[PDB]
Order: sequence, then C-alpha cells, then structure tokens
Amino acid sequence: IKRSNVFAVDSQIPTLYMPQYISLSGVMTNDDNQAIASFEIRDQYITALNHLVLSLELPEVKGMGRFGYVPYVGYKCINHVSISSCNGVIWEIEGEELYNNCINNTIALKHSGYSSELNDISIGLTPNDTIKEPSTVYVYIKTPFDVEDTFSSLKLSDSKITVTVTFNPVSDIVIRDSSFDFETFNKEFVYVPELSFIGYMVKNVQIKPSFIEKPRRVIGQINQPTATVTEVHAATSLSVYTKPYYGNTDNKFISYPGYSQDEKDYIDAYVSRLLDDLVIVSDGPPTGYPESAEIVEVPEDGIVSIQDADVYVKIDNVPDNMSVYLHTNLLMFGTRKNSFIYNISKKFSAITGTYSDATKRTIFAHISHSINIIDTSIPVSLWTSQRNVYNGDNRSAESKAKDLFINDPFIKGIDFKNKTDIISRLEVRFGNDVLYSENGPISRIYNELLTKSNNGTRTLTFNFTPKIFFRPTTITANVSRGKDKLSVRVVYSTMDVNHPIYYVQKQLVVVCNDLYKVSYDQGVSITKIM
Amino acid sequence: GAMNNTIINSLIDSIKRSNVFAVDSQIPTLYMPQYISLSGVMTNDNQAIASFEIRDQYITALNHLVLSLELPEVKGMGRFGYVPYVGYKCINHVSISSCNGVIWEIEGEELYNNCINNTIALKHSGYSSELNDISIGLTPNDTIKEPSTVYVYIKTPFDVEDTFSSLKLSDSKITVTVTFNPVSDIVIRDSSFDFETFNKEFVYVPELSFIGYMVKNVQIKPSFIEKPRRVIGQINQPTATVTEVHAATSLSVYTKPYYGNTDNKFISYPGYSQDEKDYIDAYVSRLLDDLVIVSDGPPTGYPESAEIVEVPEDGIVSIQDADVYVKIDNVPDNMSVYLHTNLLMFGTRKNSFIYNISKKFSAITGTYSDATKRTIFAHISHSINIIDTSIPVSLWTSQRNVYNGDNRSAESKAKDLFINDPFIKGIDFKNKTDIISRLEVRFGNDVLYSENGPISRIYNELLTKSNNGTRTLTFNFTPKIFFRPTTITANVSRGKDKLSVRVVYSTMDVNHPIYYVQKQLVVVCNDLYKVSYDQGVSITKIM
Amino acid sequence: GAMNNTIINSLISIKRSNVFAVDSQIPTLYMPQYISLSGVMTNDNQAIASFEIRDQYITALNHLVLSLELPEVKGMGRFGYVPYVGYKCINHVSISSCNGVIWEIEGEELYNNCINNTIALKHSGYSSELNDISIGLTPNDTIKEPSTVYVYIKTPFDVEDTFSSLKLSDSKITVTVTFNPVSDIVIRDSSFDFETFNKEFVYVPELSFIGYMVKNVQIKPSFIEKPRRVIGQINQPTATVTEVHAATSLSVYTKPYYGNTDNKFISYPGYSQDEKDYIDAYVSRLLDDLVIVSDGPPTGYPESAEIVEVPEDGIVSIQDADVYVKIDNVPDNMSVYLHTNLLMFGTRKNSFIYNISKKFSAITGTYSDATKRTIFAHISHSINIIDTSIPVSLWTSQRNVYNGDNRSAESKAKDLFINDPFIKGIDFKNKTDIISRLEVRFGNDVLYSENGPISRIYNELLTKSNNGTRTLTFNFTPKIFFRPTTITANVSRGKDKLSVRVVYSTMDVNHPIYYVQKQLVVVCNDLYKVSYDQGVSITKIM
Ligand SMILES: CO[C@H]1/C=C/O[C@@]2(C)Oc3c(C)c(O)c4c(O)c(c(/C=N/N5CCN(C)CC5)c(O)c4c3C2=O)NC(=O)/C(C)=C\C=C\[C@H](C)[C@H](O)[C@@H](C)[C@@H](O)[C@@H](C)[C@H](OC(C)=O)[C@@H]1C
Repeated sequence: IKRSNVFAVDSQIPTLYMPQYISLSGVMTNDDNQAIASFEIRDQYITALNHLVLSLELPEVKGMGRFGYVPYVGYKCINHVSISSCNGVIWEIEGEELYNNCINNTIALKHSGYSSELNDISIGLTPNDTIKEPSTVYVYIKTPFDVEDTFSSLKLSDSKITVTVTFNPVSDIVIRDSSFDFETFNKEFVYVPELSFIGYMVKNVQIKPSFIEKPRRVIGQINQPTATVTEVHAATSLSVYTKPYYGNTDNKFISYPGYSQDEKDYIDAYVSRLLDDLVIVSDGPPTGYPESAEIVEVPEDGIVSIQDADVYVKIDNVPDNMSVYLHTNLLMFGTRKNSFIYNISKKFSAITGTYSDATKRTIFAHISHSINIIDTSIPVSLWTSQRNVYNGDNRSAESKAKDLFINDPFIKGIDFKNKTDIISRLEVRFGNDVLYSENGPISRIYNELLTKSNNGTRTLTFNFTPKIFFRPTTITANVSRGKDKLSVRVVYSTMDVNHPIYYVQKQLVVVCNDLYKVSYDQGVSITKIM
Repeated sequence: GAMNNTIINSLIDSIKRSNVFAVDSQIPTLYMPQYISLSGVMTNDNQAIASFEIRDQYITALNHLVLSLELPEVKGMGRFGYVPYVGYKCINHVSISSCNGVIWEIEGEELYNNCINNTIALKHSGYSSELNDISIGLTPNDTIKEPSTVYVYIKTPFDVEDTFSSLKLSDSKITVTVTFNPVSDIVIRDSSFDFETFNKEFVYVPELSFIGYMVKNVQIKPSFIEKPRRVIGQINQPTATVTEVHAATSLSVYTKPYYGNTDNKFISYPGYSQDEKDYIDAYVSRLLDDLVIVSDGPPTGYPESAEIVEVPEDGIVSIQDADVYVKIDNVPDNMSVYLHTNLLMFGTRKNSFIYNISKKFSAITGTYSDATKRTIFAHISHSINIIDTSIPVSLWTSQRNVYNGDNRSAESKAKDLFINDPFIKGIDFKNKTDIISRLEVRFGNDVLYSENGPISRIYNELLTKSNNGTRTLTFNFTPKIFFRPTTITANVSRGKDKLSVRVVYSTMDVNHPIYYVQKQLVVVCNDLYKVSYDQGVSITKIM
Repeated sequence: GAMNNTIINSLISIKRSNVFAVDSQIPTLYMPQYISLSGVMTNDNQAIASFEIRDQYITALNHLVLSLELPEVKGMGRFGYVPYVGYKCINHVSISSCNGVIWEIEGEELYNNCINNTIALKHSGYSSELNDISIGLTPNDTIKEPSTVYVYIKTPFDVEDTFSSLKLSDSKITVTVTFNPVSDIVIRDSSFDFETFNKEFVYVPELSFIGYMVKNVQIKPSFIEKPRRVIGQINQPTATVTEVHAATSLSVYTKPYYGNTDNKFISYPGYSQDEKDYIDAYVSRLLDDLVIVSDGPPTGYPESAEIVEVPEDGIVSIQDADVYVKIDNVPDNMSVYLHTNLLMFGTRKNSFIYNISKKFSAITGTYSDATKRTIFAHISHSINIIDTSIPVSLWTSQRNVYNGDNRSAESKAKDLFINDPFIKGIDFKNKTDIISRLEVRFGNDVLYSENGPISRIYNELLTKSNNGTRTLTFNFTPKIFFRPTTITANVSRGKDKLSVRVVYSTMDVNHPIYYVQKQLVVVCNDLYKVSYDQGVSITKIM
C-alpha cells in the first residue's frame, strides 16, 4: 500500500530575502485641529512589509491634583489608521476596530500601556510634584498583512506607501479630577509618534494578486435601535454592538479602580468611596451634608431600617462623647413622589469596623452589600438630572471633589466592563428579507468560542475558509432583487424608569468586513468585489 | 536608505525557489453558513431526555453544537448554589444518530474532560459568583438565585478542522439526544433548603444550536472518527478491563470517589473561589467559630464528648504532643479564652493513634469585638490540607470511630452542605492527592505500558496544553482529518483483544477518615470508526 | 429555525478546491511509546547524567522530558526552592551520536525557550509547597516533603511532531545532562545547615521521550538551528560571536554578577512572584525595625542607629522627608519610635545619602497587648523592585562611609541566600531597562542599531511572550517544510562575525545598585544540515 511520509519532508528552498526592523519619524499636522501623523515608506529595496508597531512617548506630568491614563492608553490614542499608495487607500481601520481586533492579544495590550505606573490614579501635592514619569508605549497596528507572515505581507511594487495615523484628543486617554489643571495639560500635550515595521528586501520577487478584508462601521443615531450598511456586495462578516453616549453628562464618575480592572475591583473602589459618608462617627449630628440628607443615629441593636431594608452598623472603640451615624439616602433616584426609589444606602446590609483614636477615622473591616458594576458606571450628572424629583447626590463636598472625569472612547454597553447585555432581540436583513434573527446572544457565544475570546460581540461570520491560501467565502449581493444592503434592528431590554441607568443614552454600532482584491499591476491598488 | 548597505550588497539566481511572498488564492466550495437554533422534545428511571431532529434538504453539513439551558429563579429559605460549570454537570450522555444508528456518543464526564482546557466553553456553561457562590434565603418568598441562561459547547470530532471535519448530512435525518443528570448533582444546598419541592418544580429547558452549512454541489468522501468508551471498575478494586479493543487511538486512566456510603454532606464549600487555598480557608473559617471561644465561664452548647480547655496566661494549650498558641486581644475582664481540643477526632482503638483536627492548629491570633460580641481572627498558623475539606461528615461519626467524632456546635452542623457533583476525581475536591502509586496497562498477557510516576499525565498536559490532564497513552501522533489515525492493532489469536489496567493504590492510615472514601477506577478508550456516507450516514468499527 | 429563504435563493464552470471533504491519506506505519530511562551519574566536581538510547524498535524520537526526585529536607532553619526549580537545575543539555553533537543548549537558553510555556514551567516545580520559604524548628522537623519535578527539554525535533522527529539510523544516541550546584536552586538562611545538605544532596534524574517504531522509514535530510552563547567580560558593553556564516537569529540581554557579594538578600516573596509581592515582602521585613513600640529608647540596635521618638502630631522629619507615624492602643508606659536610618548609603560624608527610612511617608497600625507586637494596617511608601534586589553586602561595603545596615540582629539572621542562575537585568523581575542603545555589526558594517527596545517588542509580539529579549530575527519562513532564511557571510570581505556594542545607562554612585556587576549575553542560532547517511551527523552551513 502507498503511504504518505509523516517522518520526513523535502525542505523546499524559499524565495531569497532579508528582513529588517525599520523605524521612521513622522510629520505632525493639526487638521477640528486633530493631531495627524504621516509616515512615508519609499525605497527600491523595501520589497514588502508587515507587523506595523506605533510607539508613543508620553510626557512627564507635573503639578497638582489626581491624574491617570486609561488602560491600554496606546490603543485609546488612535482615532483612525490609513495605509495608502498613489492609487488610493489600500486598507484603513477605525481606532475602536483596531482595538477590538487586538482584545485577545494580551502581549499587544500590555505593550500599549497597561501598568500601575500608568493606569493607577496618582496624586500631585505641589505645583512641581511629579504625578507621572515619562514613559514609552507600543501599539501593534494589526493589519491583514500579518495573517500568514511573508505570504500575506504588503508588497511595494516600486510604489510610495503612506501610513496616516489620526489621534483622539488627549481628553479621551486621561482620567482626572477638578483639581488637575487639564486646560494647561491639553495646551502643553503633544503626540510624539514613531512607526516601526518588518521590512523585507526580496531578490526576484514573484508577485501574485491577493484578497483583503476592509472593515467599515456605521453608528446609528442616539437611542435609534436601527442601523444600515449600504452597497454590501461581498462581506466576510458582520458585527453588532452597543456603545454608551455621555454627551448629556459632564463625564464625571464617583470612583475608578485604576490598574485593577476586574468587576470586583470596580465595585470595591465605589464601596470604599461611599463608606466615608455612609457611616460617620461624630459628637452630635454630622455636619457638611445637604439638608436633603437623612443621617440617622444607629440604635443600641445596631439595626437602622430604611423602609423594608435593614442595615446592621457596629463600630468598635467609639469615644464616649461620640455616636455612630448612618446616611440613609447617600444617593437616591425617583421619577415621582409616590414611585419606587433607588437608594444606594439600601444596597448595604452590614458594616463593621473600628474607630482609630490616633488618626480620628473609622477603619472598616467587613462590608455586606449588593453593589453591582452598573452602580459604578452611573455618571454623577444622572443622579442630579431633571427627571429626579429628589436632590440625588447627598454626599459631602469632600467626596464630590474626588469625582473623576472618564472619557474612554472604547466603552461598550451600559457599564465599564460591558457585563450587562442590553440587546433583547437582534434582526439582520439582507435587502428586505430576514437574513438572521435571535432572541439570545448565541452569535456572541459563537464569536467567543470560535475566536477563543472572553470579550466578543454579536457576530455573523460568513467565511469559515482558511485565509490567504483561499479566496474568502462571502455573502454575495443581488442588486436586481434588492439584496445590496445589511439592515440591523435591535430590541433593547426594558429597564425600570426609577433606576439612573435607564437614562444612559445608547448607540448601535454595526461593523461590516467587505472583500477587496489587491492588484499590483503598475502600483498597489484595491478593487471592491461587486 | 532605510535598508542597510550590508543587506543590499549581501543579496545583490540559478536555483529553483518556492514562493514565500505570494500564493494562488484557490476558489473554495460554494457554501453559506447559518447559526440554527432548535427546541427539543422532553421525555422522562424518570431521567430527562431531550431530542433534537435535524432534517432539511439545504442543511448539507453541520458542526459546533452548543446546548443552552434556562436556569429558573430559585426562591425560598436556606442555603443554595450551583456547582461550577453547571451546564456541563447537567449532561449525563449525548448521542448523535441517524437512521442507520449512532454516529457518535459521549458520557457527560468525558465531554467535560474534553472541554476542561477551554476556558471560554467552561465560562459559558456557568462559572460566576452569581451562580456558584452559596446564597442564602431568609423568608419563604426571598429570591436565592435569579434566572440565568447557560451555554454548553458539545465538542464533537466535527469541529477539529471546521468545514473539512463537519458532519455531512447525506439527505438523512440526524437526531441529537441529550440525557440529563438529576438536579441533585448540579446543586449545593443545606438542610434548611426545601430540595423536595425544588426537585418536583425543576424542569430542564434546553435548546440546541449548531453552525449549519448550505453547500452547492458537495463532493463527499469517507472519513474517520474516534468514539470514546469508558469502563468503571468495582468499588475499591484496583483493576478494570476494556474488552473488544481492535483499533484504539488513546487510553486514559483516572480515579473517582464513591460517596454512596455517606449522606453526601460536607462541613464547608468555598463557592466561586475554586483554588486549593480557597477550599482550605473556607474550612478553617467554619471551624474557627467553635475552635476559639471567648466566654464568661465554661462554654455551652457543645456535646459532653467535647474537651474545651481554658487558655493559660502563656497562651500555650497542649493537646498531647501538639502545642496551640492562642492570644486574643480586648478580652473582657469577666470573660476567658477557651480552646476546643477535640473539635473533630477519629480512632479505631481505645488507646491507639488519634486524628484530631484541633491538633492541626499551631497559632491563633485575633481581637474580640465588644460591639458585635464576637472574635475577629487576624492570623492563623495551621496544617489543614485539601483532604480535610473533602472528608464527608458521615465518616467523622461512622461506626468505626470509637469517639463521638463531631464535637462541633448545633449551629455549625446546621450550616453543613450537600455536594453531589458528578465529575469529582481522586479523593479530594481538587484532585490534588495522587493515590495511584503505580500503573500497569496489559494488552493481553504482555505488558503494553507501566509507570511509577505520572509521566503519562505530564505528556498529556504538555501535548494538549492543559493544566488538568489524566494518565493518558496516546497512539495517534498523525495529523487529524487529513490522515487515517494511527492505532494500537489487536491480535485476536494471541488473546491481545482487551486492555487490562491494574493500579497499586497508596497506603493510608486507618485512623484518618479519608481511608474510608471508596475509590473507583475509570478507564477511557477511544475506538476508531469509519464514517460511510453511502446512502445515509453510518459508522463501522475498525477491526 | 432551518435554512432561511434568503440564503437558499443566494446559492440556487470554475474549478473548486473541496473544503468539505478530504482523502484520508494512509500515513507511514508506526507505533509510539513513552520510554523512560535511568541515567549514569558522574562527578568543580559537577553532576553529569548520561542516557544511552539504542534499540532496533526505536526508529525516531522527540519530546524529551527529564524528571527529578527532590529529597525530603529535614532539620532547622529557613529553606525553599527557586521557582521553576527543574529548569534551574540544568546547566547544559547535549544530544550526540557516534559522529558527534547533533544538538546542544545552555541551561538558561532552554529555560528562555520555555518561558512562554506555562504548562512546562508549572511541571518543572512552581507551587507554594516547593517555592514558599518553609521553617524547620527541630533537628528532625520536616521543612520540605519529597517531590518529583518534570522538565520539558524542548528540542527542534518537536516543532512538527513526527515530521521534525530525530531519526536514529541504527545509531546510538547519548543525551548528556550537566547539573548546576544545588546552591543555585535553593533559597536558605544562616540557621539552615547547607554544608550537610550539599554533601547529602544527590540529583536523581530520569529521561523520558516519545519513541517511534517505524516500519520501512523513508529518511530525508533536514535543517536544525543550534544556539551558541557568548558572555562578555564583567561590565564590558561589548561581546562578539565569531564564525557567523548562516544565522537564523541573534538575541542580546544582560545578567547581574554577584561574585563580589555573599549572595545574601534581606527578603524574598516565595511562591508569589509579582513585582508588588517582592516589594511587600521587603516592606514587611523592614517594618518591625522601622516602627518600635517601647518603654524608653529601644535596645538591640547598633550605636549608628538614630531611633527618634514620634512627636504628638505624628510627623518625624528626616531632612526634607516627612514620615507620619500613628499607632493605636499604645500602653501609657510606652512610646512610638521611628528608625530614621534603617539602611543608609553614601560615598562621601556630608553629601547625598540613600536612606531607606526616607522612602516611607505614612505608617498606621494597632499595638497588640496580647502578643506584645505592632499590627500594621496601611503603609504609604516609594520602595521599588531595585531595593528588594540589593544584596546585603553592598549596604556594608567599603564604598559606604556609614555603617549601612542598622537593623536588629533578629532581622539580619532572617536574611536569605539567593543564587538563582537565570536572573536578568539588575533586579529580580528584570523590570529596569539598563540598555540605552544597541549596535549590531556583521563584520565591520552596521547590520542593525536601535535607541528603543523595538527588537524586544517584536520578539514579544512574534513569540506571544511577556518576557522577551532584544532579538533580531532573520528567518520568517515556516520551519521544517522550508530551508531557513539566514544572514550570509563573506569571508573575503571579512563579514563572518557578529559584534554587539551596547550603551548602558549609568546609575547614581550614591545608590547601592550602582555596585551590582553586569554581564552582556549574546545568543546566536546557527544553521546546520542534518545528514542520516551512515549514522546521524550535522554539518555547519557556510
Ligand atoms: C493540518 O494541516 C496539514 C494538512 C495536510 O494535508 C493536505 C492534504 O491538506 C492540505 C491543506 C488543507 C492545506 O491547506 C495545505 C496548504 O495550505 C499548503 C500545503 C503545502 N505545504 N508545502 C508543500 C511542501 N512542503 C515541504 C513545503 C510547503 C499543503 O500540503 C496543504 C495540505 C495537504 O497536504 N500550503 C502551501 O501550499 C503554502 C503556499 C504554504 C505553506 C506553508 C507552511 C509550510 C505550512 O503551513 C506548514 C507550516 C503546515 O502548517 C502545513 C504543511 C500543514 O501541516 C501541519 C502538520 O499542520 C498541512 C496543511
């Protein structure tokens, strides 16, 4: 019997080439006066390239107040990336989409800026105090040219390749308090980029045409559950997700965990911030709180009843001249005077600790509560919104002054962790006919399983064929029949009107990957498959 | 320029070269995928059986089977929580069959074992603090657990090479049958919880999803499939045999505990936190309540068998050869510090060796709270292991014990939890203790393989990139789907048609309760079958 | 719910490749077996294990795993094993035949190749049982229980399983394993009897491999990458690799040299190996001498120690640095004291001082009447990974105008000996980047230069590793199925060597870390051709 050899193979002689890591400085242009970096790659010996890495020199941050960078700061800096030739754009991506494509890559995410040095909230006490030390971050600009290394690489057929990087405002990548002088920081801050790539000098290159997937995104109107992608002729995939819109707020939040980014870390940071005003050890009724505040003295039993909710408060080593007090309405929301009230104090069941005579403060030991990721994600503006018949924010001025501005451009869902799924039903139509529909997030489950990711989206994959070696499988259009567009309609999950999160404005994001043919006939050019 | 002169000169034509910078983009088979979800037909030894029928002219092929399950709202009084990876634990057996019979089938535990290295699949099946932490109900209408939906990835051989490996429907009807384990297996609860009503009210609500493919002019070729078979040996017996082995790709060997001789009750459980340290810390925390007592005079509410001793001025309490250092701050003048010297004890003879849990503690420090009237422990020095946390309560009070055994308070005993997890391995909750001292595999009369160390487990973990492997003998190192798998071939005439497994178990102390944990040997064999798509899908055992 | 009408209508002459079915090819008839062998131990009287593989059945092999039997450690003192103990045991591994060495690697290079394999690292010995520092109280007390560790000897024969496997053409294959002294793999204090342990300790190895009995094997020649390392002279920022004719890659990194010290360190975190774990362990060790609750001025400290009573406001000023100390439940007869110069360093009197006490800003806690000790709650400090990595010898060096170590005798007795052979950079985590510039010359011409560690970023990205090195990769061609792409020599032009020049950043002379010696490591992977014609043999590509 004829047998295939599994113990030996003919070591084929490959194309004669030589790689080199090339680093280039850019040309900065302020064009809405947005920072734009341009990198021109033109050399007769750079035959092909891939693995684009953009480095960024973050400056020394000096002065007073609270300051920190958003996690994966390097990716958050990116607004748009374009790779173009003389014939036009070869490939381009939106900042968030590049990040989404790199969310599984722990190494790329770490390189972009994910450390306690960068992401923890540091405090500066004097005008010449160093808040943050200068650092360099590296952003892996993942392109379709990296899929199969040399086989997939961008070939430069004697053409000039321009890599354009559009940057987001520094407001988006920074978490700060009112005390921090952001006005001066915004004026003084400048993006310092450098583009690196693996260049290949190839001897007698044999160029063949290839296929590329170019992502397109469409953002629907504020609170609009529909979005449409026009002129769809050959699509490999379609992703659907939601983003919050905070334009109706001052983008201020009570707490932030810093480098520690788990759901529990977000919750613990919030609890810690509230505990300062929640349980007070004072000689007589506490002061510095608004008139709307209902601070009740804890009885001998330790139980304070806020309607049907019982809060057990027991503090050790309390001085004889002092008493234990509980703020029964620290944060409250109500649309009507005779409606359900969402009270944050009611989310606490037990608070234990010991009063320190030396530092004159309470040292909390164990806290029993029901605080969730949504509570930590509520903007402060929504607690004091017009819709609320109550004051809302009954915290001290000291606590309110510690509030942080978060303008992270890549937030998904209605919480900081994208934990809460707000899509109750998804409907995708090709033309007018229903292409796909679901009541459960089964497309997200398949995305997470097939891509081995923990942070996936509701994705419809049409290409299950191996990349580069095969022409990708695409959903083909029929203009005559009307099937030349992908229309998405969602049904948002119904939330209680008396909860502050109900008023978070939502935006539907639809991402479509269209197939293009790469032609190298007299320069690099792409053609949309139609 | 950008390229260095040294590189340029080094490069700047006679030999034939393979192109590594470009490739001919081959046109693939014209197809269209679709995520299809189906509702089942529920049937009821009164075990739940869900049936899903897949029959469509246009569903040419399928793969990536995912079973969703709607978990109900749990209301009432008592302690309740779901086992980790609840979705997998629900599964007793999965079968994929056609008109010609079974195409592929797996046992619940084997599907779980095949998915243990997939963190995503495990998370989807139900692994969260919301599901797995032990929640408490205070009133008959208090919500213990909120309704949730779990997703179970039914990994099949059809997913290995995506479209290439997919199950081709030769215009035949495919039935997917799912047999469910009793709800007792997936739930951790105390005595206070009304399990009787819960068992009656609970219903499995499944839904089968799969990636279906509509293929234009499909060119079908025959393929090969590995079907797993398991053999469970007799209780406490160190042998098991898999008969009729003809063409096997692999053989796995592991141990399972048997708790049929117990009420399946355990002192503690850590919840969502599943590390070895989490299991130990939960156990220590549960005992500390009755171990160190701050009371005005001798403590009450403990059995007569208990020996609660007052801690002397030096802080050292001697329990035979073991010294326990107990020092509690802010103790009221009217009160004293007491140590329970025999919280849990075991012995087979009146004056023999004694396994005392109190003796496993060396130092206990803390501060008494006047406000809450309880001790707040700071630092604990102990030698509590994963085995202690895995001892069923029944064994502490068994007939073998000359002592009372359980000298805990009634309050502590009432907090004990029922754990019926069907996929436990070894003699502890983490499968930490290796109880197999030697393993021998015999293919007839001749020794096929033998080992003193779990080097077969090390190879399994390395080759499968898994952290929780088993002693596995792999015979197929050939790439799957593209090649016919390599197997251990049988010689019927020489009696080499059966795989016999013999183990040498470790010897444990009779005065330690873990000695009485019954063991079962599990042997898993993957048999090679040929998939014939000639007039309906059918399988044939390679013999 | 079934196939949707839109999909059916979309589908309902060109040659198409079948992606739904494939011809299940009959492979070469073979049979694998996990074979385990015992070695031959030989004896600076270095331990060497030899494993001879020669069998008519064994046609080919791969996936070498070396197991090691760690003994029961009994007696007094503090003892622990280094993390990944199994890899740290290895000094060198060589696979040779009658024709000579087929492949060989240095201990550290094998570890470097396995650093991205979490499973291989766990198997080698990474647990609280092995790596935490355990204490022995009686001469017959068990410190560490006996355990078995498994070391995955990653070779080029594992890359493509059976395809890449080492073929044994009726030749005798010898696997030689050289072991590092037991001093390298063990973390211990002065109380521990290392002298007896070193005498009593014996390496107990066992080599396992996946062997293949192949029927009518069809052997073809292959290519192998053999790593070579060159260690530069102490603190010299240059190193050269000679006879470089065809190299697939070149790596550059730094190692510390502690030959000028007794290899003693104040603290070690144990199994917990994060940067924060190293810092927290150090802070915890200093805290008992830093803040003292005593009736009158504290005793048991050298005369050089400046222990100041904490004032009513809690602020103690050490020059420009203010330290806030507030301890609860302090007895009326006792006072709170702060050690203002626990560890200090300076090369000139009345100049800049590096004081560890000055690195603390706030210390809070509660005094325990029951245990007669302070239980610290919150500590605000600026202690870094470098502080935890300073050998004790440097604090009391001749360069220091001060006593340096003003800790108690109790604290000094708890100091641990760390001789880990695979440390990189100038700290235990290799956090501090000490290379400011890298220059690589092929012959006399500049092959590559960088000011930033972009070669390390590329290494980490391409190898999916979190702990990479400045690496220049020349081969981007798939392995086994293709002949690797390499740099080409030109003997006539003198281009047959790789010269590395780095520019190190300079430390402050008044910081003890300036006195930690450095060594430049350059690793070169040369291409060799594997021939099976009358035995297994390798030939260097020119
Ligand atoms: C499980 O996959 C296997 C199924 C095989 O069976 C079988 C019947 O089905 C195949 C499929 C489905 C392929 O898609 C394929 C392929 O795309 C490919 C070559 C050609 N290979 N070479 C021919 C001669 N050789 C000495 C050099 C290159 C193939 O033969 C196959 C192939 C088969 O033969 N690729 C190319 O032509 C090009 C343009 C580049 C290749 C680059 C590197 C070299 C390869 O990717 C290496 C790294 C390996 O990954 C593969 C070889 C896979 O081997 C393993 C163990 O994974 C193999 C596909």
